[PDB]
Amino acid sequence: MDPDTFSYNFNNRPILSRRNTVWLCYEVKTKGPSRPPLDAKIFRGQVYSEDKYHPEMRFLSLVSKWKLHRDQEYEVTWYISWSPCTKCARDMATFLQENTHVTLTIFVARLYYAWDPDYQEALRSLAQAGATIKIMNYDEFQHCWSKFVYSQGAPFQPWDGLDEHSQALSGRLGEILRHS
Ligand SMILES: [Zn+2]
Repeated sequence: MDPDTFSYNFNNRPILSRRNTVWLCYEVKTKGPSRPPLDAKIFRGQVYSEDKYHPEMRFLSLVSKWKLHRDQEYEVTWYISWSPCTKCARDMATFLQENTHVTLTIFVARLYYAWDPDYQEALRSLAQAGATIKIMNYDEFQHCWSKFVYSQGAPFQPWDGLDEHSQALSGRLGEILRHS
C-alpha cells in the first residue's frame, strides 16, 4: 500500500533532500501499439545490489529470457537519478545500437550540478542511436506511481510543485551542456 520505492527516490519535495541511494527503475514494453485488451508484456524492475553492471548489457538477458513472443520493436523507459548511469549512458548507446529495433527513454534527476558538460552531449549521441534523454517529469512519476506504487491504483497528481521541479531540473539539463 502507498508509495514504497517511489516515495524513496521518485519524490521531488522530500523533508530535506539527502535521499537518493537507488540505481534506476525501468519498464520493458513494446514500441507503441494501440491499447491492448489484455495486460500486455510490461516488465518493471530495477538494478538493486544483485548485478554489478547497470541495465546496459545484463538487461538484455531479460529480453532474451522473455522469448516465444517476438513482435517487432520494444520500448524501454529508464528512470535514473543518482548513480553510475553516466558511463552507463555511454554503454546505453551500445545496447540501443546493437538492438536497433528497441527504443530507449532515459530520464535524469541529478539534483546536484558540478561539472558534466560532455556528459549531456554524450547523452545526445546515445539519443542519436534511438533513445530519449529528458529530466524526470510529473508524467514519469504519475506513470511510475501506477507501475511501482500501490495506493489502490489512485490517480496521483502533483504535490508541492512536482511538475514545477521537473521543468526546473529540465532547465538545468540544457544548462549542463550550455552553461559549463
Ligand atoms: Zn544506468
